[PDB]
Amino acid sequence: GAMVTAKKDENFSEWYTQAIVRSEMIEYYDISGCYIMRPWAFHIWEKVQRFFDDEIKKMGVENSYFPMFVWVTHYGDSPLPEKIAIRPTSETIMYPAYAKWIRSHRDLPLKLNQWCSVPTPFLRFLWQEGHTAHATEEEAWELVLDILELYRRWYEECLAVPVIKGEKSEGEKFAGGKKTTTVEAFIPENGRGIQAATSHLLGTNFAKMFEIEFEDEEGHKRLVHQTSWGCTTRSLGVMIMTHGDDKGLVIPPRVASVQVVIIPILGEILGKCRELKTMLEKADIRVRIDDRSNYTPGWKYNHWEVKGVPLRLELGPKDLAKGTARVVRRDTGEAYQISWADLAPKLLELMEGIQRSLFEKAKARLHEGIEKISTFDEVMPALNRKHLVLAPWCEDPESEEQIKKETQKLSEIQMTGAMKTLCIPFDQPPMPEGTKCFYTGKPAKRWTLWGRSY
Amino acid sequence: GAMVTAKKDENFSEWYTQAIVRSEMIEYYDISGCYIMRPWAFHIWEKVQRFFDDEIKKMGVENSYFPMFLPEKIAIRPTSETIMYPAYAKWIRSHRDLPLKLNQWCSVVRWEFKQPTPFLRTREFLWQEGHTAHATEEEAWELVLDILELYRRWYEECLAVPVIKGEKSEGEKFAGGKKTTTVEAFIPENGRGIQAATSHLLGTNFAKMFEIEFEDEEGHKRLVHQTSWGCTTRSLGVMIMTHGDDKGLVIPPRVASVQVVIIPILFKDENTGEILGKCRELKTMLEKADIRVRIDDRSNYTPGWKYNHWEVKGVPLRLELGPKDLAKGTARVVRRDTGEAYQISWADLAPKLLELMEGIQRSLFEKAKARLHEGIEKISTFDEVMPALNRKHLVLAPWCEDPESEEQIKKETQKLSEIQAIEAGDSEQVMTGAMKTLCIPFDQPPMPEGTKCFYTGKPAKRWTLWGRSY
Repeated sequence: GAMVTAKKDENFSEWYTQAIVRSEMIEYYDISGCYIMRPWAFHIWEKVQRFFDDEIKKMGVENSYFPMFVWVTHYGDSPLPEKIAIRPTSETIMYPAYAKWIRSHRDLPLKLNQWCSVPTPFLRFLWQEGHTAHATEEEAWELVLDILELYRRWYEECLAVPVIKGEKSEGEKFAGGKKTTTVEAFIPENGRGIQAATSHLLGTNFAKMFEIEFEDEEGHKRLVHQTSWGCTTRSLGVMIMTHGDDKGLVIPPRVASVQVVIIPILGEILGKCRELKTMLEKADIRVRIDDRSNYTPGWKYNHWEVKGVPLRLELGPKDLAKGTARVVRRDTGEAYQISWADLAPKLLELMEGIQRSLFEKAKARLHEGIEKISTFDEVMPALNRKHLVLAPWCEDPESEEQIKKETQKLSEIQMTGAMKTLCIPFDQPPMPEGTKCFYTGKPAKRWTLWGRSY
Repeated sequence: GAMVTAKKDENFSEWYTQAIVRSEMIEYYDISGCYIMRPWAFHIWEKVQRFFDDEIKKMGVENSYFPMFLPEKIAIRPTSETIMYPAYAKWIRSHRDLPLKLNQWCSVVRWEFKQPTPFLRTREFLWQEGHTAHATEEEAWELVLDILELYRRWYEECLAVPVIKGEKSEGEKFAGGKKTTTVEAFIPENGRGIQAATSHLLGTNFAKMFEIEFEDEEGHKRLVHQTSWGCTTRSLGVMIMTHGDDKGLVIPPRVASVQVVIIPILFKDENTGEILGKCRELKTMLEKADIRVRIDDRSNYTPGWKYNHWEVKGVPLRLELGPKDLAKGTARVVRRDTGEAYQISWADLAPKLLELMEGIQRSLFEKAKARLHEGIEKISTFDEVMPALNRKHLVLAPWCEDPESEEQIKKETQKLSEIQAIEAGDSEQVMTGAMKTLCIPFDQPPMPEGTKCFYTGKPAKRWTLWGRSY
């Protein structure tokens, strides 16, 4: 009787917990935080993993395994045993091997990636990270933007979660990198931004510290231009929060463990159900026939609705007589009495329509969750409406810290509560000439998306 | 210009180290032995992983992830059973919940062994492990045998390494389970058997231990019949030892990262662009046939350097194209396994190369199978053991399957090993000289009535494969 009792707009954290637990997605035990990823979510992880892996195989990225863990001048001209102690990161492990392997320009580009594995689930796990080294900065930037587009496709085309491409501020970018691109998603229930995925342009900063030098065509020793990117299982959690409802989970059909479940209504109907399942499995459709004995049909309805199957198929005596089956979708309560012959094509059409509907509704909520302001006195109401803000900014690093401190102090009205830079979006609205910064008053530079975040 | 200098049948350990390092499929990181797995070997691991995963997904096995707070290479780590089987008991409630089939692909790196061997005896490896629970013992045993057949296909159809299916002795099986099946491989250069993969019939012991019960159709609470299996990157190591030669590695074309390497022959600054463009269009043509191709147009190295480089890396086929071959409209394809050269027209390149590839794979398999057949001696009495062991061979003997007799034989063969005091001008890795049961093979040779045990003299039960092991 796994039935979600908490309401999504009321008790959001308890709703998330009940949704991820009751749907047989994860399983806790007594120690704090640790959980087990049951197949219901690991199938989604696999699907997105296969997508990203094939797409980076096309780009020439090769997978590998490095033994990874669990300031300017000194870290750089110090030996590797001390470099590991100072910064025990994946860069300190990988980039010495990069310096050993890279010697000639014909050794570039070097593209490596690894899928690694080692509170609240799916927020703070499995992930992937990749590192590249190129001969020029233009090639590095091209690869960074390609990976960011791959992340946009990961979130929007697979999980139906709309993300905003942008550039991180000087305070939120990678510490040693030159520039950091990102994609951002929005959770309306708490009105908070979240970093969906990240992609960094490291440049020659790390090549300086590890002496990752190469000889070009003219025989000149030049530094490589490195990039690094990564994406975690957070994509699952976001995908859980943007589509679920009070009934439970709603999983987009492109990543569903089982896309359509066939429920009998209670002799020959079981054979006809198996025939329909064999017919549907041929057309790429993932089918599971829930032929439980004692469980009532409504119990199975609630079970598969909590699990979040996009479509469920009912076949009863009247359905067997009139020649049609009763399919019902999960995002909305729309039902369809459809013939057995036209089952597979119209079912996959319904699946694509459900995916597009989920993405479009999430994009509409995203657009409704952003307020384009101009002066600072609008930030506190906009934040109190569970919304993000898009304001003109001069991109002064001190101003960001000042705004965060003041917005945290302006939390008199009873995680955190401060407002930080989500990103400087690539899609920049037009900036009038004399436009001033929304906080300092200096000449503004670009439109920056701010808001509360995870 | 990294060449493999050690002879494979003279300095086997040095040969293995040179072969894995100079082929750019491994990179040692520090003094402890910690190493990086480079894409040249990770591609083979990805191929075998894709095969096994697609095959077990047809069996209804679903992938999952469990963290960390005989099973082959796992004499370390915090155990998988104590983490999984509590959740298994919490999940399984009725026969409707069965059968349960889970699997996970994992990787680990711990403090390295004393005198380690990467992709073999090492505390750093990638692997997969699966666990199942069934209502009956028959279904569980059938799944065990299906997984063992999948392992046989993993080693033979993918890596071209012949293996022997069998069951472990009472003293060499998973002590917690009921019966432990296995596949065994043979290394002739040191004459040692090795456990390629394992599949266990755990039975109801862990069901009792973790209270994993279920209600049947009538209502009685019964125990589940559990199985578990696993396979590591050790396969790669075996695939390295089985097909490698004095020149370096020989990778079967099915799992090769690069199947055909194109080497344009360019002398002087004349007719270079035409040859390069022709090599590029040939690469595109071959890629249109699902052939993995790569062109080595590096000018700082001569053709001989490239030959040795891609021979050490183990590319099964290389394609030479000079200006004379540009004129004749043909190319010279050299195979890595035997070295035989062929002259093939451009229109025949893709079909003849797909054919050469299959031929090299089958030959790679058949030669190793012949070596395996030649490394096993069928004996009848115990005084035949130490000779056959000194010939770096295994033995197939009739045995009564007495547990204490196996320990007696281990101690006796260790006492009779001798020569444990002369290392000449070439010291290698010293392993134990005792002989133990590798497996009781499924393919049992016929047993004539009245056959006595080769050691105890008691009535012999079955043919058992003994030998020195890893």
